[PDB]
Formats: sequence, structure tokens, C-alpha cells
Amino acid sequence: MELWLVRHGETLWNREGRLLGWTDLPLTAEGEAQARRLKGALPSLPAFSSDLLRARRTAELAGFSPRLYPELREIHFGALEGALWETLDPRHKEALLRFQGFHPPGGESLSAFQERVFRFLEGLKAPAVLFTHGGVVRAVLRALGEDGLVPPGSAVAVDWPRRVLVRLALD
Repeated sequence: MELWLVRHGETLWNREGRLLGWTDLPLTAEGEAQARRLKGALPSLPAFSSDLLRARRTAELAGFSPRLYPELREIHFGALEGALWETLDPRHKEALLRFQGFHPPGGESLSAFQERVFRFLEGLKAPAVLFTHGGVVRAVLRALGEDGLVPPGSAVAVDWPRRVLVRLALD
């Protein structure tokens, strides 16, 4: 199934290097610019989006009117929300880097995050554009055997659950 996953535009915590999960931060001016550039670069397909502000706003500026689904939200970092990556406990750092055995206090384990994301994708019956988050795009890319890091406001098209089709980054 052809699916286009879009990483929302940047927020302040991108430059600050802080774990950004369910903390509802707004897009930065440049983040909105990245979103506007996506308009015309994404296929005209039904759209779905994380209900968090930064995702909804990206979808809007990109020219879409998505159906909102919490299932497309970034992973819930719990007590780790806002934590500087730099000073993150080695155990949490490694769990996130290797993408496994991650369980933040008061938040979502990586396992639950994946189950939530994949169950949503499996429910999609036709091609669509999904405005979501870095962690969601990463989970999908890793599950397809690839490096899951993509720039803010960029997109990746995949033939779910078989392969990555294209990665699109605009300057």
C-alpha cells in the first residue's frame, strides 16, 4: 500500500535537542515555511494526521484537511518529555538508538508505540498521506530495514509493509 509519511515542520526543541513527544509545541516560523514548501510536492491523496498541533498545522499549510488520529502521535516520552538528549541516561540513550527495550517512566514503551503505529497503518485500505512525527517515520523505516532519520518537514513514500519508495527533502 502506497503511503506517504511526513515529518512535521520544526519546533524550538529541534534546535534545542530536547525529547519531544506529547508536549504540544507549535511550529517555528521556519517550521511553517517547511510546511508551505510541502504544498504541491505531496500527492493529492486522502490525508490523516497526528492530532498534535505541530502535525495538524503542517498538514494545513501543506494544503490538506486530514482526519485526526492520536495513533499517529509521536511516542509518549512520559517523565522524559523535554529532557535534553545530551544528558539522557545512557540506558535510555542506547534503548532509543538501538530502538528497543525503551520504557520511559509515565510514558509509552517502544513496543506499545510500534503496536499502535503498525495497527493504524494496517487499517489503511488505500493510498494516503500521513502527517506525523520523526519517531513514527523512524519506526516505519526501521521496520523496512532502513535508517529512520529524516529532516523536519520532509517526507518518505513507502509501499507498506514491503519497501521504501522515495525520501523527499526540500531546501
